[PDB]
Amino acid sequence: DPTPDQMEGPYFKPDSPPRTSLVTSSTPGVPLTVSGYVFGRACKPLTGVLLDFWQADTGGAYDMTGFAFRGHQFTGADGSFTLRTIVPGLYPGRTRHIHVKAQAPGRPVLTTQLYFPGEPRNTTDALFDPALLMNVRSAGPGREGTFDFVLDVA
Ligand SMILES: [Cl-]
Ligand SMILES: [Fe+3]
Repeated sequence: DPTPDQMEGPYFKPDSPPRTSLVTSSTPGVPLTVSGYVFGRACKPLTGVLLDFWQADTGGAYDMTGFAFRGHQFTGADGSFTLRTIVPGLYPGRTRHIHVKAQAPGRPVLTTQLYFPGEPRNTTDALFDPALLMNVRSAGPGREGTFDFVLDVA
């Protein structure tokens, strides 16, 4: 079933730098890598799909002046994507989430959000959707997330 679309929210910024790492070795926060595939119709892993991510910092704050915690990549030849970041903090009124825009070559933009398992605000945030839940395990110093996007596209 194709990845549901959700609100952009207040804090998107166009023209994000191309980067698969949103942090450095001095960024505050609990380490988090989100990786997975983008599939199209009929389980075809999709190549060259744009993935533009953005999230709050460890304290729950979005960077409107710069491009902190903003960065986009393109899925590899085998369909995989990889995002190195830290766990975002709770912005007031929202459950923990990371935003993403996904765009297959020449198709319209999918704007959506990824959620974390076992967040208490999942009971109360109306935007929370199980289809958008990442799988998260505790690898090493920080946490590893996985999610597959499914795009209605051949
Ligand atoms: Cl949950
Ligand atoms: Fe947000």
